[PDB]
Amino acid sequence: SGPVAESWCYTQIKVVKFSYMWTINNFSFCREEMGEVIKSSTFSSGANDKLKWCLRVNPKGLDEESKDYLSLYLLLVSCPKSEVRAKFKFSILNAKGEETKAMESQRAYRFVQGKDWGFKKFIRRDFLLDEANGLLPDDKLTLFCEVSVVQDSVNISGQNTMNMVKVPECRLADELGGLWENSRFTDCCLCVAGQEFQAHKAILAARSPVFSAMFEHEMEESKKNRVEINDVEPEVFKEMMCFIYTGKAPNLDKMADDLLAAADKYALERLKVMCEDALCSNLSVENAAEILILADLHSADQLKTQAVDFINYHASDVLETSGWKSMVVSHPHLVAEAYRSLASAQCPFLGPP
Amino acid sequence: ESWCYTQIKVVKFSYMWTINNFSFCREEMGEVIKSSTFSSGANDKLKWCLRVNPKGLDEESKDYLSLYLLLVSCPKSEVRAKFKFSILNAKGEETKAMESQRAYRFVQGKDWGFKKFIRRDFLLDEANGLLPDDKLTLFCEVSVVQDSVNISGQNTMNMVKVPECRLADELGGLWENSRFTDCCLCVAGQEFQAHKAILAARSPVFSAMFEHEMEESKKNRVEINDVEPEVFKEMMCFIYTGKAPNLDKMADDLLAAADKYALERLKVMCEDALCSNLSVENAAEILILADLHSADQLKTQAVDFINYHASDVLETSGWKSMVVSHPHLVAEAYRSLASAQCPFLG
Repeated sequence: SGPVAESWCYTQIKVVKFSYMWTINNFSFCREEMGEVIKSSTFSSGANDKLKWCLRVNPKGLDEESKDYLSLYLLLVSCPKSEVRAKFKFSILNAKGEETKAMESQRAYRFVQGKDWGFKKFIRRDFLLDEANGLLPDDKLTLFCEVSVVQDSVNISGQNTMNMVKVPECRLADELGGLWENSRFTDCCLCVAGQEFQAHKAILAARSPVFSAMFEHEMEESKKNRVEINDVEPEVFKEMMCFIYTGKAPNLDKMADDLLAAADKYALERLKVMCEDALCSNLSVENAAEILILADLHSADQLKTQAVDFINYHASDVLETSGWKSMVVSHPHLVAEAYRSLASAQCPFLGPP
Repeated sequence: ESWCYTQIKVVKFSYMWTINNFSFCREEMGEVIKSSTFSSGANDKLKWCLRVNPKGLDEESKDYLSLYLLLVSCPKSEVRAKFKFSILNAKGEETKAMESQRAYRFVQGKDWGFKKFIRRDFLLDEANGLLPDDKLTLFCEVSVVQDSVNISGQNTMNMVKVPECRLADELGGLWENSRFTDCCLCVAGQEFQAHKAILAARSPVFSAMFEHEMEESKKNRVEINDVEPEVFKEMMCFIYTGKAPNLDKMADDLLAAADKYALERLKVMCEDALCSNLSVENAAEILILADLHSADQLKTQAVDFINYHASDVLETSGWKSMVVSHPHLVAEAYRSLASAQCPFLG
């Protein structure tokens, strides 16, 4: 009925979920017979670094039980002494990046120092070595795993009192937003592209250091009315004014480039981050060069980071586009950071090739 | 999410060496064979040597010919190398020749290989076509595969921070800094300076007085006397920031100040503060305050409280003064006691 129910509780057995990728070259050329140990890098959750795990796979399964079967084991490197009760599931990733053979453990298994659980007889050697399945491109076996570590109980309690009265929500942005559109009690003109806008100092000085420096430097005594702005056009300046007065950006998508450039010009940090987030969702193969150029010109740190990530991931289809061919001639330094980014992350020294 | 990948790169190299007069060398010198040593690998640091015995070194191996991979010195103490020697098809022979299926760990100062390669009589028989020009060329590519450690990569994205809006705190700081002030608000002699536009946007009473043409005089010389200093400071803070931190201790006078200037949100917020502070001693006082300032919600809540705690409230002095000073408040209490309840037996 949703009657508030006076007191409430919001218990949460939080479970952190992450994965770990492993791919071995020339799987058929290893032949680790009868428990010969091959180790992998110590991998943690990624959300901070508290406990470390590492896999351990035996292509020729140890012991007479898994003599003709692959033995796959998961080992704990370090963790707090708490008898960690966590889930593990293992599956083989195909060439097309789709999970195929899902083997899930039925419980959260207990882990301590030196302990290593795993689904023994994971896959038949006869079926594993069968290349007809197509899961070994270039004789490479890829391991896909999902794990569900749990911290075992953190709960919430109370209160949500009656609250007989009904206070209205804060109307600061809404009512102060109407100040711009009605343009009441404003004093100083603001001309862009021959189009005049009327805005007053205090809000601008509060929400943009650039105008704070510009207005105070002797112009307000004499030249308060007319101010010279021509780097931007009116249909983006309207959104800039609306955001400054109100703190919201409704028409953000249609002007994510010019608005970002203007925010860079006027040092609107939050508006810059909103524009970066909105434009970065528009990332595509065809428009990579332009967004890299825009980020580099306007010093959009997060935008340039995600853009170099995207181009490092999808360079196979971007270079043929004319954007790269113009950017090389116009921006050789951009080519420099592109090569630096691509040549260290994913094909650093021919591993992987 | 780590890109571990356990790169298992193997070091291999090409090699050339020809054996001359292999047919009758056994008659020439015999069994103990010594060949030239060669260096390869990382800048020729690794030492290797390959030679072919025409007959068994010991009595047992006299039957099968020995192709032993002598290794005086090894690259590393731990070398789990599955050595796979091969030939570049001088004739057609790539099966039935002994290829290592399981090797042994190579350690410094130790040599390992295989001593059985092919039958002596069968090899010497020219009918099998295993005598290309009475010479065999070796291409010994040693496949050391112990190097496995390592590479990695985090591969995290995390999207964007998207910092929250700070309009409230920004305008609060603007109030504290008092920059580009347009009008001066004078209270009890003490003078405050605040901006016209924000006041008019938030509080209609301030807005109206800056619109009736009284502009040449009342911009800088507005008199605000019916309010105290602290109440006006708190109300100015609410006007600018949108928060009322010091509200809970000063409810009644702040409600009066809000009532004068029509700030609805602060009015209802003070009503919330007062409503959950009711006591039987001052329920009459709270009801009088709510009715005087046209605060409907607190008025109704205090009336319901006094109805529920009527048996005790009528003994108080506040009610006994309200009955004299405010009769229609008693009329409202009676209405909300009777018309909103009953019948009850009789």
